[PDB]
Amino acid sequence: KMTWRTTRTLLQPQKLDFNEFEILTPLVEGARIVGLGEGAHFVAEFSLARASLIRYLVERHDFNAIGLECGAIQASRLSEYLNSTAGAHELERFSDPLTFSLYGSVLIWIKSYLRESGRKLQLVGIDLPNTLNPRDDLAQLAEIIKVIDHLIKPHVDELTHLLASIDGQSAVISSAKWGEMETAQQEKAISGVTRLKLRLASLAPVLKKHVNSDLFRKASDRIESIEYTLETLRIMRTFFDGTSLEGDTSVRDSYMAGVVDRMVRANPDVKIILLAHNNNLQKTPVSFSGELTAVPMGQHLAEREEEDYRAIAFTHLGSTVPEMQFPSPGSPLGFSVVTTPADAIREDSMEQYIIDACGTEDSCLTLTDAPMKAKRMRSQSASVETNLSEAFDAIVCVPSAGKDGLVD
Repeated sequence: KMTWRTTRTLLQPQKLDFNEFEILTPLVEGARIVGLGEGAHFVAEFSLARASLIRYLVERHDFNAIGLECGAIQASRLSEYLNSTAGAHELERFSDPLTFSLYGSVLIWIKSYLRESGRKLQLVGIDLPNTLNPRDDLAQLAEIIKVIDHLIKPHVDELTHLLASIDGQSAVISSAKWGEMETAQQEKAISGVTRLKLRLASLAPVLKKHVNSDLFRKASDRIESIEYTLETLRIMRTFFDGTSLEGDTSVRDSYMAGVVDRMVRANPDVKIILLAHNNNLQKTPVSFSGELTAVPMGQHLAEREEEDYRAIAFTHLGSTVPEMQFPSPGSPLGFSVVTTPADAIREDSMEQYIIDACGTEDSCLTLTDAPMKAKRMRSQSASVETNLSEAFDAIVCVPSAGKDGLVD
């Protein structure tokens, strides 16, 4: 049998009992990276649970950064939203549609939580621009290299003209405008980025020596972002083209793995809460039917020799779940979020053990530290099949998954 604990206050950030969460201190001990999952995007109970566990990890375990599925320039605008107590400091002016929908309630809660608690937290973007629009990365790169390697400002500029066509506000719309370029131009862009990355890597010893050592670090981060953005656009154009080779979806997660890895050693004092989907936080291959859909970011991260990565998945016992529907014409993001039947709970489901251990009407929290018949877990409206004792450290379960209010 397992270690479980009913947590009644879990869905109430304001009125929280931290003793309910003492179950988590064994695995939060000597961890520097902990992922707060979500069985599906856009779920209100999952934002509530995320805020409560954020407040727990912060106030009892000194976590000082939050990782988001947004590019690092998106994240720096969110940190402007956070610290600004100025007039009309609304989130709609420091976020984009998809960021707003994925993270809105959490971000509003966090802004008001740090203004009411004096604590300060470091927002970090661990993802590509979640719009897959490379313009910001390209423009900031051009501004850095004009100082540290002006001789290849032309190429950068031409690159941004070559990619100016990629202005979507979602992954799918920029994907569609990427499939609209003829392939000679796609290849021109990809090869030009690889050439840039190699010149910069090779000149590093002298480019570090101009202005500040950190401008080269930022230029390399921007180039990494762009390279993986273009390769995600390609991989996705082939997903809706039937040329999608098994496993390609691992690429974006690998980027995020790298981004987390490279940052945590660089600032060895950072304890980072990660807000990312269950499939990204997972530590084993993501498989819905036995195929290898992706190596998740967390599998890479579990290979960190320091063994200080923990993954806490979030799931629910509800009958419905918000689900993304493609396409949704006219919708700002090229998809819509519709209430759809969750995947059925079966005898090999984590959720069926949750029913048979905690009940159906109080949120639950358990360790995976025990052999178990549970092979499966809800993800979006489908399910993943995996060893759940090695895919996640913990499992938070809530009775139901309702659409978070502010997504539209």
